Amino acid sequence: KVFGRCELAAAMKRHGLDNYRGYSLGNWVCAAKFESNFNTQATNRNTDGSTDYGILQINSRWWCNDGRTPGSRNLCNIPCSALLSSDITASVNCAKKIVSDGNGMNAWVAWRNRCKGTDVQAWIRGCRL
Ligand SMILES: [Au+3]
Ligand SMILES: [Au+]
Ligand SMILES: [Cl-]
Ligand SMILES: [Cl-]
Repeated sequence: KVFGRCELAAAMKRHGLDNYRGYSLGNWVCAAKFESNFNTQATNRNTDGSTDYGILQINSRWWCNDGRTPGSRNLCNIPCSALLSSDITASVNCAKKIVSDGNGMNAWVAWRNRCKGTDVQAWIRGCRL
């Protein structure tokens, strides 16, 4: 599924991502935009053989099991495939663990490089909420 901006914002809010660990909803929408362009089915292989999955490009090295990332963990306790669902519940639950791990949203390199410090409220500008 390819979400629209406000549609994604609303879903993230429903699953309690709004101001989770102090990160406003716009930060999460901005990260989703540059991580996956709002496409739940997005996958990308990393140089190290891990793969990133879904709307927030969660990495098989640490957070999900895809069965082809030797030495990797599965800290969200889920198959990576679940992170590609039209329903974002699994990706949000896992994102909550990731942003809590110590470095906040810097865990998402595209958030650091393209969202941190910017006017992220623009991402939720106009959304009925
Ligand atoms: Au923080
Ligand atoms: Au949802
Ligand atoms: Cl939920
Ligand atoms: Cl959803």
